[PDB]
Amino acid sequence: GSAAIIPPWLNIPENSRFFVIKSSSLKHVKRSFYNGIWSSTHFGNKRLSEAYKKLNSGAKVFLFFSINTSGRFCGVAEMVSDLKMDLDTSIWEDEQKYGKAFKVRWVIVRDINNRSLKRFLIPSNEMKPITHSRDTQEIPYSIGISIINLFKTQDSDIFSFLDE
Repeated sequence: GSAAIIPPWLNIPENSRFFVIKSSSLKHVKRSFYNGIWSSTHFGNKRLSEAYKKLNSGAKVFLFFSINTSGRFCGVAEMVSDLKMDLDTSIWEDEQKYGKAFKVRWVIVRDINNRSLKRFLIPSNEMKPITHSRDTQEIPYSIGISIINLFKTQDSDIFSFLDE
């Protein structure tokens, strides 16, 4: 039936960090999924890279992928490398808009309806809902964990961008 991906185990330890990713296209999300990379802007990449660098022990960086205007929140990926000089950034339309790529692994692939994400208010984006976040907006650990738990729910209506 469903093509959605929800792993049986996912542990996210203390000092892990959560950011929103806003993509211009469903195209680029899919390509991220099949190639296992992502590129933000030079400035977004700098924010993400500085966070990744300072990780200690088994702390992780997770990315909530969202598509602008549709507001589709379509899955979660872990950042699993820093910025690389030699990954294939040619998969991006208008490549020079974005910087160096870094590796990602898509841990969860399924949609969450905007309706049920409006509840989450983000203290450092003037307390707006998470659906108003711009690209690389940081999300406090505790809120991020609660959003992962919604993503992990084996809902009977579950849909993904792999269904299609």
